[PDB]
Amino acid sequence: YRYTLPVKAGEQRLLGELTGAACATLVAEIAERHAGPVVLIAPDMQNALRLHDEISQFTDQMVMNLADWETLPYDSFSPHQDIISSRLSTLYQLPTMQRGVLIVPVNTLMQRVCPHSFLHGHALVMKKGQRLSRDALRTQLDSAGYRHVDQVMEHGEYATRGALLDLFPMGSELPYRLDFFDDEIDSLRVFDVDSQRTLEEVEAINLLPAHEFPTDKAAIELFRSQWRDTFEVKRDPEHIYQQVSKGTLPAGIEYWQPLFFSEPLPPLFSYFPANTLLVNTGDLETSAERFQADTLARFENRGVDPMRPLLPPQSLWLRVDELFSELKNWPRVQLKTEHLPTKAANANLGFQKLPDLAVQAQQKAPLDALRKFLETFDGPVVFSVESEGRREALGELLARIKIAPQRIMRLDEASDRGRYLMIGAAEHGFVDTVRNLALICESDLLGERVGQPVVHLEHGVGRYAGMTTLEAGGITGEYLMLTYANDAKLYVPVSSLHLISRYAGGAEENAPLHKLGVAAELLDIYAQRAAKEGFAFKHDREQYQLFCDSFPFETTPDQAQAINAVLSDMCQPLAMDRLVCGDVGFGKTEVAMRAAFLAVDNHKQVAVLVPTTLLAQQHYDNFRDRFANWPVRIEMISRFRSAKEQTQILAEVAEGKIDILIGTHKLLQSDVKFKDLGLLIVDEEHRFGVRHKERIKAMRANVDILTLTATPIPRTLNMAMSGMRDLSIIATPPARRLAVKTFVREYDSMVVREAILREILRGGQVYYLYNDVENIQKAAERLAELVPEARIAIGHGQMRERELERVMNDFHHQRFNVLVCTTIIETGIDIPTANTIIIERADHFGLAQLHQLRGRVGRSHHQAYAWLLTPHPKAMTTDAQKRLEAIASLEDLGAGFALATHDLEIRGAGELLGEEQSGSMETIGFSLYMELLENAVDALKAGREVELRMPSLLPDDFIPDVNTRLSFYKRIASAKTENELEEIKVELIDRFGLLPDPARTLLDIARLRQQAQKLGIRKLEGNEKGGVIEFAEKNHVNPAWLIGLLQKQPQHYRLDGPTRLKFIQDLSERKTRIEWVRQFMRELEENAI
Repeated sequence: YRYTLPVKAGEQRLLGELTGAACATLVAEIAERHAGPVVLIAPDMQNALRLHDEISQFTDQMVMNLADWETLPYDSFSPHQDIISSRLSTLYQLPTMQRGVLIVPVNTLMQRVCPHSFLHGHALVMKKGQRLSRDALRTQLDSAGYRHVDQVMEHGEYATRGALLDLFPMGSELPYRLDFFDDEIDSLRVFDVDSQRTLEEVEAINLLPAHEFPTDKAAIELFRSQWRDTFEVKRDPEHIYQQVSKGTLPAGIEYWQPLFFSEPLPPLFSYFPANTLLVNTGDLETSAERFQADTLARFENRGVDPMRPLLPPQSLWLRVDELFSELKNWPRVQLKTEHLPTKAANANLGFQKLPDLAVQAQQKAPLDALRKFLETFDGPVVFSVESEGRREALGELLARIKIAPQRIMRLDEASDRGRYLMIGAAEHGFVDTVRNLALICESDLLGERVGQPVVHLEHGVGRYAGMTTLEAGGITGEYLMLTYANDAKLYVPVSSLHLISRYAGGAEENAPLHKLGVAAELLDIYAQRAAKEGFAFKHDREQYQLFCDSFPFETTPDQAQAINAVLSDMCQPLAMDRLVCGDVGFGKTEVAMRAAFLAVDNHKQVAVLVPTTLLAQQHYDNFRDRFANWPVRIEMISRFRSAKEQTQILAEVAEGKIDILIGTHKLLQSDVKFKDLGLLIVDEEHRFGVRHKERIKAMRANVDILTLTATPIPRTLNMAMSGMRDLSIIATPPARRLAVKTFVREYDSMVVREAILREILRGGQVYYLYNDVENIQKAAERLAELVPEARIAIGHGQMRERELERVMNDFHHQRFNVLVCTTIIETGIDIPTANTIIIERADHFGLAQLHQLRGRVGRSHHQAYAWLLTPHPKAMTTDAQKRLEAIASLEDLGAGFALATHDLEIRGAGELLGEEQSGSMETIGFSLYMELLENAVDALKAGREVELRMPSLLPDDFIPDVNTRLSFYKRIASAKTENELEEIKVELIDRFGLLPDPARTLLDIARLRQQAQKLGIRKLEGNEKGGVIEFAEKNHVNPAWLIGLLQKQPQHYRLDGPTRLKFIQDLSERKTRIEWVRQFMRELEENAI
């Protein structure tokens, strides 16, 4: 094609011009026409994973990585032998492979592996008619290195029961049972780890050794001999000599691998088949050198502690000279993104970078660049979307420019004038000018980043109050007198004028003055919701089965049980009030998604409420992905959405066309009116408070409230445990969640650097919580210097939305590892790749907050740490010590509920009938609460703007019971005549006596609104400083008289807009404001036309 392939001893083939996301397609092309393996030598482990997700998009060849030890050179952690099973297995198939791509970083390629005589000397194939005794096979496995257990579940274990020998080989991912008979294998049956029953029978099966070093007694004797040969022995039962002599293995024993063989570990280049074709990326002379330097530095730093000494780095890792001498034994194709000028063994491939394509809502036409680019491109263009739901997010996005991309499976299918789309992890696009093809990825539509007050510094802020003469012991001196708070006079000598500075806050008339030197509403809501019957959802079996099939996991028995309880409760006439309190990351969201699917199948406009914008966006993405194959409309509302589209969303929701609306506190602002609400889902309830939780409940009395959380606030936890609300605990798998490690250390730069470098070398991402927007810029800048290897961004909710959104989006796409963040990431942002969180100052954080932050790491098969940096402990407050010792005391999966029940009964449950969820508060007992609720329910069953910034209500001391209060509210608000308002007033006086000031203000506000409704003033406002009259489209104000008022008092009447009239009045008193407004409106209506 465009270039030949290198087939010789060590010849090179340098290809240039390959832009981003071009090396992947080039590797895919090479692997499809080379009759042999391709070993892709990535320059960095991170990059390797990237290619593993890109090449697999463009080809069908077996693209697989080489599982490296997840630890660090000379670390103190085992490789978690499961990974070892993924490593030996490859090493067994690697000498004999004919087609496929094997991806190795420089870190793993520079490592040395076992001699392969341990591979095909400890590894077996067992057929049906094997004349091998029971004990012979048992000792065979024991010498191989298997562990004798009785409940074999994982890799490298076997169990025996008489004639039933069941072993889990490291060749396959499933165990097998032999069912011996007469010292012969009768059956070779695979049995499940969960059901313990046979699925089928395999004629021949392969098994691999437990570890990468021999473990039998002869191996231990050889290890001891090599140890006494190389190092020196110390009599101490933790020294890794007398610790391996006993029989157990130290933590990081894998770096003492050469001691078990008595033969040098080959460079792994012997493992490649005869004809491989190494494909490079970036450069190796730099990455290999950096890895060698880091390994040598860590060997010198850790070549101490004579107990557990370290081997030379040349006995475990190839020298860079050895690596680059051994790379000359294979042909190589070097993919680099630069213009290679001209020569043989050198080619250029037109892969220009994509033109300026971006989307922005600022202009009238957002897709201007796209619409103009797709018109003037003669060749094909293929969009690349990472997810299936994302495809829709890009399919209706291109519908505005009248283009429907036909989907293709391989890039070769692109016709000449074709707009196509494909799914894969491609990040950036290109313009292959050679065939005039174009690839446009999802990130190529975003672009780049887008009486005078006086201050005296000694004391504070006072009010200048003139000059005075004062005697001071026979000396009369002149002073300037300042009146601080509480009329405390301070006399500054006129000579000392320089400490008297002018106020700088721009609030000369709003400056401070330093000192020198709910039960009813909640009861009624509970009674109303417990009085009537909620919607009885209708459940479809097979149609919901498809939605279940859409889930790419298996619900763990506890998550499935919570799901069943939720659906069973929704399918009842009673209103569902439930809690889903399970530990973080255990699939809590999916239960809510299933409940939402059940509700929306009956057209009930599920409403999701999350206490942060990032949760809103993440749940929007997740819900859109899951519901990417149903006729359900999902929309997000928050401050991120513009003011022009938020109104559109509200109109759509009120119309009844958006069936899922995910929103922050905006959902409770009284302007979010649902057409037909039947399901609410409050996620992370412990960051809302009682008011926000029942605000929506009051409007839709019988809505079914689903409540998800990990650490409930004590009030709602006691409420659930006492039976007021149903409870569902999810403390179980997801399978490969791993026991987030907790370390409570005093702050240290070396600790932070070590943790960040450990995470970076793993390829993950680090959370670095600072939680102070003022100094977060300085903190991130300082961390950038502390760890130059890391890429650092800043993320918090106090910067502009278009910036925070893009920064968080970039963090998803691995554009940087460390993200110095505030507590905005405490609410449940998933980001599976992030598995190390560093809290700079954790002393001042609640147990719930600390556990939630610790729950952000992990979320996957990886081992995740959680460092909680603290100041010097004596400086910490006692409660900080208690909370830190409690949080570090509980490091287990499912511990989020024990911690919640500790935070309750340490802080105590709050007022059950009121606010203040956390605290003793001397709350009323549950027996009393149920009695009052039943009493209110029974009493209710046999039943059934001119705002002036002043209280206008019926106080509790006026009308104790709630139902009477609500009835009179309805009667006053619905009264359409002053006569009926007077009747209500007389009824109030008859039944309760004197009218409090709030009651009289409410009644006269009702009267004023009644007058204004007839007149035409839609919104008459007032504050202490004045007010605004907002007339209607067709008001009844006499124009000539209005102009007369304007020209007689310009200062008190100013038209600012078509219908907004600002009046400025020093309305200090509520009564005076009421009467001034009364007379203003009266003189208005007398002239009404």
